[PDB]
Amino acid sequence: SDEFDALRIKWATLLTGGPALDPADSDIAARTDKLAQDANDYWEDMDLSSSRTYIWYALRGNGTSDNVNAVYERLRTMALAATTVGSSLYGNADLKEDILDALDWLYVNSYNSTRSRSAYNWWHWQLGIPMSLNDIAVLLYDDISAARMATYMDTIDYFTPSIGLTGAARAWQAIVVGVRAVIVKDAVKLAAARNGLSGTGIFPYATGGDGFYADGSFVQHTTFAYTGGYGSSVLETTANLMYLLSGSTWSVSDPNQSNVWQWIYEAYRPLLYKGAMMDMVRGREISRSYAQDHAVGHGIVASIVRLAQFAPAPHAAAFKQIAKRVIQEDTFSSFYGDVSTDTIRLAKAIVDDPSIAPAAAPNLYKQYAAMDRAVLQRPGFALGLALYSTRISSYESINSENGRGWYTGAGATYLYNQDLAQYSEDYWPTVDAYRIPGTTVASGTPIASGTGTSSWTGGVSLAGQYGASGMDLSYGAYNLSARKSWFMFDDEIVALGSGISSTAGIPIETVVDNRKLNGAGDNAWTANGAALSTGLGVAQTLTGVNWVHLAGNTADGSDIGYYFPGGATLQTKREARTGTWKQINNRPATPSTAVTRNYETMWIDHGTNPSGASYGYVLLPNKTSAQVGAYAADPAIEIVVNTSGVQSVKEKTLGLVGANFWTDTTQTADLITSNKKASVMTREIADERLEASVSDPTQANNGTIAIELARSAEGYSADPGITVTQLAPTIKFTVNVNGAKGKSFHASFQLG
Repeated sequence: SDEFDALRIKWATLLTGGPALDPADSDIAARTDKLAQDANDYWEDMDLSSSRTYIWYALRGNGTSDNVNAVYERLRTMALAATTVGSSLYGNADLKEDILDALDWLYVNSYNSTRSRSAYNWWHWQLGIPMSLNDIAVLLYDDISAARMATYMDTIDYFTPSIGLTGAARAWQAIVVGVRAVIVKDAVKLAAARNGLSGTGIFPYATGGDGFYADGSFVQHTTFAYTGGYGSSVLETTANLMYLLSGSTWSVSDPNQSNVWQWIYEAYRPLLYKGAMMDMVRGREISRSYAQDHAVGHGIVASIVRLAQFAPAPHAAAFKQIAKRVIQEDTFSSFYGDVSTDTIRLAKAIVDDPSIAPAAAPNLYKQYAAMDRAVLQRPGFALGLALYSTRISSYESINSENGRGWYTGAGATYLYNQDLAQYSEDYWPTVDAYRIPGTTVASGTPIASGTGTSSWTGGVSLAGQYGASGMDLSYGAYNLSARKSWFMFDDEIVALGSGISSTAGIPIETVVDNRKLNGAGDNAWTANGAALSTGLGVAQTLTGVNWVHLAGNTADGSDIGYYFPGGATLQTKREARTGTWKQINNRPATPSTAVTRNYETMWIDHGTNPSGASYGYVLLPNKTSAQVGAYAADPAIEIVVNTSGVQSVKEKTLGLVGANFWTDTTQTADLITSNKKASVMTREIADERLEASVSDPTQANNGTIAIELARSAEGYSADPGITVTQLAPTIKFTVNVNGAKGKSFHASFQLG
C-alpha cells in the first residue's frame, strides 16, 4: 500500500458511498435500488455478441461523440451498481466483465489515439469520456488487468495529457489528469493536477473574462453570466479534487484556495432559493430537462457538503449549516433523490446531528456588476433580475441548445416564492419565449445572441439591504429603445419604463408577468376588487386597472399582487401551452415527449411605433387579494420621475429614494441631484441621518460623479472614493468611479 492506493480508495468511496454505506437508511437504500434497476436495464439491452457493431443499439455510431460519451456514462452507472455496498448487483462477476469487454471493444472500435483530439465534440473526447472512464477504472481497479488498464489510461493520456484551458474546462482537465495520475501513480501528473486549480478561471479572481469575480459574479465564455451552469461544474470539480488531495503529499497549498469559501457565501448563497439555483445564471443550461433549477441546486449543495468534509474552521461548520437548511427548505424535490450516494451518507450525517442548526436564510440586495445580474432576498420571496449590455450577451445558444432564450436576460424578472416548482416541471419548453416577465419587446419577435451597444447596465446597492437597477435598452435585431428601471424595497419591487420608442412597425409590449398556474389552470385572480373568470383559453383586456391579484399554486406564500400607479390597461390571457424539450434543446438525446402547462400572461401594449411611451408597476409578493387592495388605498411607493432622463421612486415608510440618471447632464429627482449617468439611492431617518450610495453602471466613467443632496448635515463618514465638499446648507460630494467596475460607494451623513 502506497499513498496512491490510499488516494484511489478515497476516490472510490466518493463514488460508491463507502463500506459503511448504511442500507437501513431509507434514502440510501432508495438510491442503491435505482442504481441496480438502471444498470439491469442497460445490461439487459446490451449486445454481448462478439460480432456486435455497438454496445447499445440506442447509442450506435462510434463517431458521434454524443453517443459515445453516453455509452461511457452508462458503463459508469453499471460499474457503480457493481461496487456500491447495498446494490442488488454488488460484486457481480459477469457484470464487471461485461463492462470491461465493452470498454475494450470501445477502445478498438471508437475511443483511441487514432482519432482526432479536436473532432466534434472535443468536450466528450477530452473531458466527458475520460471523466467516466477514470471512474470506472477506480471502481473496477482490482478486476482490471495491466493490459486493459494500459488501453484505458494510455488513451486518456493521448486526449488530455495536460491542463492548459480556463475555468470549467480547466478544472475538468485537472480532474481528468489527477484521477488518472492516481490510477497510474504518476506523482508528477498528480502534482500538475493539483497546481491546475491555481490557474485562470479557478482559484484566482477574474477582473475580466471567465472566472469568479470579487463582487460574487461568475462568467464563462467571455460574456455570459454562468454561476449556475459552468460555475456549478467548476465548483463541483474543484470541491471533488480538493477533497481528494486534502491531507496527501499533493494537498492544495495555494492560499487563493480560500477564495472558494467566498464563492459559496457570495456567488452561490444569494442565488439559491429553497433548493433552486436561479435560472438567470445557468446560461443555455435552462434548456436541459435533466437540469432544471432544483436539480441543479441539489448539485450545488452536494458540493457544499463535499467542501464541509475538509474545509478549515469555521467554514466547514458554516457549510454544514447551509446544506442542512437547503435540504429542509426544499419540499418540492427530495435532495437525496438526485445526488451521489456518498453525498446522501454525508448529508444525512449533517441533518441528523442536533448540534447543527440550519443557517439563516439570506436577506439582502446584491448587485452582481460583473455579470449584469441582481438579486433581492427576503423572508418569503426572492427576485432575480437578468440584464445584458455591451459586456454581457443577451443569451447563449450553441450546440442546438437554448434556441429560444432570446429575452431571458433582457430586463427579465424572476420571482421565487412558496411555489418551488414555478420554473421547474417543464416550464421552459412550454412558456411563451417571446413573453419573458419584465421585458419590453416587439411582439412575437426574436433578437440575436450577443452583447448590446449600451454600457448603462447595472445598479446601486444601499448597504446591501435595498437597491435599484437599470438597463438602457436598444435591441440590434430591430428598432426599439427604452429606459428600464427596478427599485427593490422591503416587499415591493417597482418597475419603471420610459422613452419607449420604435420605428420597427411592430406592436411593442412590456410583460408585467407570465406565471405557470396549477394543473387545472384555475388559480383565482382579482382586479380592482372584482374576481375574474378562471377558465383556460380566455384572452381578456383589463382597462382602467389599479391593481391585480393572482392566487398562487400553494395555499400560502405564493400569491402575487400588482399595483399600477395612475392605473393601466392590461392585455391578458390564460392558456394551456404545449411543447417539447426537443424544441429548445435539439439534441438526439433530448426527450420529444409533449408536455402541457397553464399560464396567466399579462402585458402592456404600447402600440406600433410608440414614441416616448412608458409604464410603471409594482410587484407585491405574498399579499392576499384584500392586502393588495389595502395597498392600493395608500401605496407605500411614489413615482418621483419617469422620463428618459431620470427614473426615480420613493418609499415613504422606509425613507428610501432611488434614482437612475440616464444622461451626462445635471438632473434632479427629489432630494438627489446628479451631473452624470448614475444609479443612486438614499435613505433618510428624520433628523437622524441621511444614507447614500452611488454607482457608475457604465463602468466607463474615468472621472467622477458629482452628487448634491437637498439636506443640511452636521457631519459624515464615507467610503474612500467619495470626497465631501459641503454639508451645509446642502450636501455635496463627488464619487471617484475610475475603474470601479460598477461597484457602489456609500456615505452616511449625520443630520441635526
